[PDB]
Amino acid sequence: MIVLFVDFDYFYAQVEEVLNPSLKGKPVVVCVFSGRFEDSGAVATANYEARKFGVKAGIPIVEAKKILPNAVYLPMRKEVYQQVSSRIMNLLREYSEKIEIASIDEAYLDISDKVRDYREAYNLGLEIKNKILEKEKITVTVGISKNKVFAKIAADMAKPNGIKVIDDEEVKRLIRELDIADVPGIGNITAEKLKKLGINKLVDTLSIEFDKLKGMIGEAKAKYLISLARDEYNEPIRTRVRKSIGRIVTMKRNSRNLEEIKPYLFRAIEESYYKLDKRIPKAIHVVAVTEDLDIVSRGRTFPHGISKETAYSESVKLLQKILEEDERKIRRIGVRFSKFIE
DNA sequence: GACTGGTATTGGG
DNA sequence: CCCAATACCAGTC
Ligand SMILES: [Ca+2]
Ligand SMILES: [Ca+2]
Ligand code: NA
Repeated sequence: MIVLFVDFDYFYAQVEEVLNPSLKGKPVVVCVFSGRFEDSGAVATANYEARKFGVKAGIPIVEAKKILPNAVYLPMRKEVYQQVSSRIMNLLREYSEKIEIASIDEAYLDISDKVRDYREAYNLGLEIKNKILEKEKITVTVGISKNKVFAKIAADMAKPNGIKVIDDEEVKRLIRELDIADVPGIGNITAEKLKKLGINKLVDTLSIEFDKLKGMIGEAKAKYLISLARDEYNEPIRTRVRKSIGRIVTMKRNSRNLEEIKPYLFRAIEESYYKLDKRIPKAIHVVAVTEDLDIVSRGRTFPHGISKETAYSESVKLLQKILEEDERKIRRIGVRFSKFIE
């Protein structure tokens, strides 16, 4: 197999530079303004300038405006970003019908049948970079390998405005030498569990008892990591079928008052039914994020489809149940639907 | 902040 | 009860 992964460079900030040539040269910081007080929220994307002056994704807007107050700070236009994103995906379709969109700024292409080797893979990568820059004035980073995981790591190594091949020999090396924390799907918490079991590199998963690994990180991760380590991972490039669909929103003020919370819950439900489109769910869970950012949820599965009306009615009973059983103020509220009708 | 997927824990016909 | 249903834990972007 030959896989080509495309990752748009510092996407949201870059798109603002397109829509406003002026931002040329300026550090640019796109934020999620949560609306709870002035500058409440976090940084979504920071361009290269902002980064070298110590600004990065996921830090508070205020903590960022300390570290460098000089930068230009903008708000999300998810919809505008989505239009650009969607168009770029359509351009990628031109190069391969076997596409997997992983997020608003990332996609895999299976080009096993569109090229013969990595020399030609690299060349097509350049065509893609040219074509996207030409149509959308957005640079991307392209990673190329024998599977999805190593294609993604290639791009991580080559960011920004890059292109990289990890060949069969570099795969073997990385299996032994790549910090396992840098493998997609492995976060700080898993890395720390892995490290205490003596597992710092992919290859290490081959010298521990499976049951111990599975017992510590669950079966899916253990198998995932082992199949990579044996150089046998080969999941097809295919857009994944969602098992749940939902929405969760931050409230402007923390609360336990149903009549304050409902508007948010009901909007979240309505937008969830727009996303559901034609799928009818049989399960609903109401999810509350408390004022200390703990996550509580209550749910119910029905023996039949749930209409939006039923969702409204049932959501309220589930929110009441949460309010009965946890005394904290609620900060975010939302819902998750699942168990769709075949 | 806003999502979803996986799974240890749990309770009801 | 013990397995489908929970209500968490976790990673990503
Ligand atoms: Ca990305
Ligand atoms: Ca990116
Ligand atoms: Na990681």
